[PDB]
Amino acid sequence: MQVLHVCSEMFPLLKTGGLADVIGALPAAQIADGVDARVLLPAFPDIRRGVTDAQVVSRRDTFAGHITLLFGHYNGVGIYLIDAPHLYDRPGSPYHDTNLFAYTDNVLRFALLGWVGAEMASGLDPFWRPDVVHAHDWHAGLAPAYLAARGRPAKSVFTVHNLAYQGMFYAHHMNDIQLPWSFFNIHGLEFNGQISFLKAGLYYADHITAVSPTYAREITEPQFAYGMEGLLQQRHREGRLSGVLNGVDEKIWSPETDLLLASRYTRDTLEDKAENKRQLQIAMGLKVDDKVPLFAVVSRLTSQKGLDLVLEALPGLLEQGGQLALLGAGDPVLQEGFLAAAAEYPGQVGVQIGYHEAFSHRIMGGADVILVPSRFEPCGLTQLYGLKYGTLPLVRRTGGLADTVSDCSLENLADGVASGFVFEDSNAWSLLRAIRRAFVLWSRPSLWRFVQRQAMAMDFSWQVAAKSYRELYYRLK
Ligand SMILES: Nc1ncnc2c1ncn2[C@@H]1O[C@H](COP(=O)(O)OP(=O)(O)O)[C@@H](O)[C@H]1O
Ligand SMILES: O=S(=O)(O)C[C@H](O)CN1CCN(CCO)CC1
Ligand SMILES: OC[C@H]1OC[C@H](O)[C@@H](O)[C@@H]1O
Repeated sequence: MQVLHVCSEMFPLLKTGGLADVIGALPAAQIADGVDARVLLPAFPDIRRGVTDAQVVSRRDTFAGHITLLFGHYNGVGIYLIDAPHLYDRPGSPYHDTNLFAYTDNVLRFALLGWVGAEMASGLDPFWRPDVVHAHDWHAGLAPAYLAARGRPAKSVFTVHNLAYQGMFYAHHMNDIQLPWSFFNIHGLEFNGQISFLKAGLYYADHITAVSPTYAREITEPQFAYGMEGLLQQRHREGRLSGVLNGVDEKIWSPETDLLLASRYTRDTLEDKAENKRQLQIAMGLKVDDKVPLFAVVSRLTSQKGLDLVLEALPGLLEQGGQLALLGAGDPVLQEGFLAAAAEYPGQVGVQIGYHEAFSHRIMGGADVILVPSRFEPCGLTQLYGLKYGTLPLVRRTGGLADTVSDCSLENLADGVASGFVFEDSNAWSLLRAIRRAFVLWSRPSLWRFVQRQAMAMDFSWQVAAKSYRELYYRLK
C-alpha cells in the first residue's frame, strides 16, 4: 500500500494551523501500521531547508512552468518537494504576501501542487508510484480532478480539514490549469460561478474524509457546508463520506516529556504542574496566585473560533475571580479588543498578540482551563492538548469538540467519564454558564482533580487513526 499525501504545510517545517500537525505525524503513524506513506509538499523555503538529504528525481515542464521534483527524508518519512522557485521561493506564508493579500498567482501555485500529486500516480518518480493519492484541503483539491482527467490511474481520497476555505478562482482560469473545459460544471468543479478547488476535491475524489466523525455529519448541513451540502449529502448516500478523528503527536505534546516546560508532570503527579502556573502568571504579568482559576486561549483569532464571546464574557469571568491568558493572531478588531482588555485589567488579563510555538506549550502546561468556544470546529487540536495536559477544555458542542470532550454533568461525574466543560449555543450567555460551572468545580478541589485525571486518560492516537485510513485505502483497492 503506497500512499502520497498532497498538502501545503507540515510541522515543524512550516505551520499555520492544525493541518500542519496532522501532516507532521500521520505519515509516521501509518508507516508503523504497515502503509508506506510519503508526503508531497511545495518547496517553500522553510520546507526546503529542513529536508537536508534531498536528491533530484526528475524534471518537468508544466502549465505553470518548470518544476524540478526533489525527494528526501524528514523524521524518517519520505518527503517529495516541488521545486519551482518562480512560484514558491517566497518568504513567510504559503498563502499570501506580508501585507496579507493572496498571491495573485495562487491559482497556478496550487493547481501545480494538485497536478504534481496526480502525476505521481503515473510515474513521475520512476521508482515509486502511490496506490492512493491523499489530498488535504483546497490547496490540494485539484489532485483528484487531474486524476479523473487521466482515467484515475490511482484511487484518491480528499480530506477536509476545513470547509470554510473554498479556493475560489475566476472562471477564465480554466484556461491556465490544463483541465478539460467540460469539468467546469456543477457536476464538477464549478461553484457559484467561479472555479472551486474545494469543490474539485469533494467532487472528483473516490472518497471524502473529514477530520472528525461529527464534522463529517455537520458538513451535510447548510449551516456548515456553505452551499456544498447538496454534493455532500449525495456523496454521503453513496457511502463516500466519513470522519476519522485526528491524533496528537506525543513526541511533541506530552507534559511527561515536554522540554519547553518549566516543570514536567504526569497524570499522577499533577502537584508538579503548579510551578508552570507560577511561571506563566509571571511571564504574562498576572498576580501570582494559586487560589484562582487561570483560563487560557491559544488560537487564530477569526469568527470560527468564537473569541468575541470570550471578550463579551470577560467581565463576568473576572468578577468571579478568574484570570485570562491569551495568545493569538488575526482579526485586528479582536487583537485590539483583547489588547484593550489587558490594559484595562492588568494583573488579571495577559495577552500576547502574535504566533509563538514554544509559548503555547508554556500556556498549555500552565493554565487550569483552555477556552475553545468555536462557532464550528472540524477537529480542534488545542482542546486535545488541554485534555492531555490536564488543563480542562471549555468548548461548544460542535465538530471535533463534540467528539472528544465530556461535560461535568452528574451522569458524567458518576460514570467517571466527565473531562471538561461544554456549552451549547453561540452566545456570551451560554458560555458564561460553562464559566460558572468551572467556578463551581474549582471550589471542589477533589472533584477538580478527579476530572483532571479523566481528562488525562483520554487517548488520541495517530496509529489508531492510521488503522482507519488503512481500512479505507483497502476498501478502495
Ligand atoms: N498564536 C499561536 N501561537 C502558537 N501556536 C498557535 C497559535 N495559534 C494556533 N496555534 C496552534 O495551531 C494549532 C491550531 O490547530 P487547531 O486547534 O486544529 O485549529 P486550526 O487548524 O483551525 O488552527 C495548534 O497546534 C495551536 O497550538
Ligand atoms: O486562507 S487561504 O484560503 O488563502 C489558505 C488556507 O486555507 C489557510 N489555512 C490552512 C488550512 N486551515 C484549516 C486547517 O488547518 C487554516 C487556514
Ligand atoms: O485538521 C486539524 C485542524 O485543521 C483544521 C480545522 O480548522 C481544525 O479544527 C483542525 O483541528
